[PDB]
Order: sequence, then C-alpha cells, then structure tokens
Amino acid sequence: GPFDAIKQPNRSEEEVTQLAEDFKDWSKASNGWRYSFITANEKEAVEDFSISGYQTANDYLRATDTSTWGVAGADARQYIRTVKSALNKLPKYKGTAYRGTWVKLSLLNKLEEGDVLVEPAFTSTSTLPEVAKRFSVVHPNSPQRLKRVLFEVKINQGGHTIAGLSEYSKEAEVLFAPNAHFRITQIERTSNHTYIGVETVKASAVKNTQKYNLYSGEEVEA
Ligand SMILES: O=C(O)Cc1n[nH]c(=O)c2ccccc12
Repeated sequence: GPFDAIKQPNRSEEEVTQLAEDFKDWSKASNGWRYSFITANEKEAVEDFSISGYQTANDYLRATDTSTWGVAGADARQYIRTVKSALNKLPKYKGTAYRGTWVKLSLLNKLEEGDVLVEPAFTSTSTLPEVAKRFSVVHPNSPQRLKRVLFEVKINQGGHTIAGLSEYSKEAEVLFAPNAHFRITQIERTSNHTYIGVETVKASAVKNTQKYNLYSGEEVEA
C-alpha cells in the first residue's frame, strides 16, 4: 500500500502527543559538541520559528524582489542567518518524515520520477504524518489551481531536528535550510490528492535531470 502511512486514519491524540514528546526528548539527548556553541539569539529564533518566525522568513525567501521589503528586509536577513547558524548546531535526523503543502497543478502535471524539487524557503517536515496533514487543509487565495500534496520524505542529509528547542509547539519537526533539493522517487495521483515520495539530494550532485522550483513552478537551470 504505497503512501498508506499518510492515507490511513490518524493515530490517537495520546499516541501522537507521546511520540512528539519522545522525539523532543530524543532531540535534546542527541545534542552534540556543536550545541555547546549555540547562542541566546539562536535559541530565541528557533523557539519561535514554528509559530510565527517561519511566516516572515519564508516570505522573504520566496519574494520576487527583496529590495521592496525596506527595513523589514534587514531584519528578515538577520533572522534567516540566525536560524541557519542554529540548525548546523542541532542534531541531524535521518529516516522518514512528512510534509503537507499545496502545489500548482501546472507543476504537478509535469512531474516524473527522477525530477528534483527545489524549495526556496525553509523546508519544515514532521516525523508524524498526522502533523503534516494539518498543513494540507486550507490555502490562501490563488488564481492558479493548487492541489493538496503530501510528501513522504526520505532524509539522508540536510535535516535537523528543532523539536528539542520548540518548547511551545509539539510537531516533531525536522527543518531544512533554504534551497533544499528533493529527488522524486514515486508519485501517486488519486481521488484529487497527490502523494509524492522524495529523497534528499545534494544540489551539486544533481546531474542530467530537470529541477523545478516547488513554489513558483519554474524550471531551475542545471
Ligand atoms: O512550511 C509551512 O508552511 C509549515 C509546515 N508545512 N507543512 C508541514 O508538513 C509542516 C510540518 C511541521 C511543521 C511545519 C509544517
């Protein structure tokens, strides 16, 4: 049953909450020597990323022209740099994670196994499909048709757990720095939903395939 971990009914609140707490505990217990260099500003930035910080950071990273942001752009650049610095001091996660989002139908209709998807913003994922699906429920106004997409992400690089610092949100969250690349390993289009299996890949390792910007739908040059 491909993607049944996503499709199937959700586990109970008790189980999902316990799994998220275990993941937070594991994250803290996995802090390494690099964590001893984390700063107060980095902790403040990561701790509030999931509730509000990601909204501004990801808009800046998706902006067509950042000179239009004025003074807020300087703040956004500082925040992005701080979160990226913090991430490299936090434990890696490898294994499977999940991401719910909305993607342009016009891009989805082009996608094949082996294509590479590039996320210009930070990429937020959860180890829990229940949490990922929560971000597939509504979208803001769009003149282009958007479709619900549930990603099953095989992570072998790039992902770091922020769950140890996210005291105020128990989402079992694994975060990627901006511009993360994901190679499609399987696609299913069924009952108006789209399920995509992807594997993390290093940008410099991507060769002789087609890259697409996941947000804009535009081709990304080799
Ligand atoms: O990028 C976003 O809009 C947030 C987000 N989207 N999708 C997810 O699956 C997810 C999981 C955990 C924490 C944030 C998220």
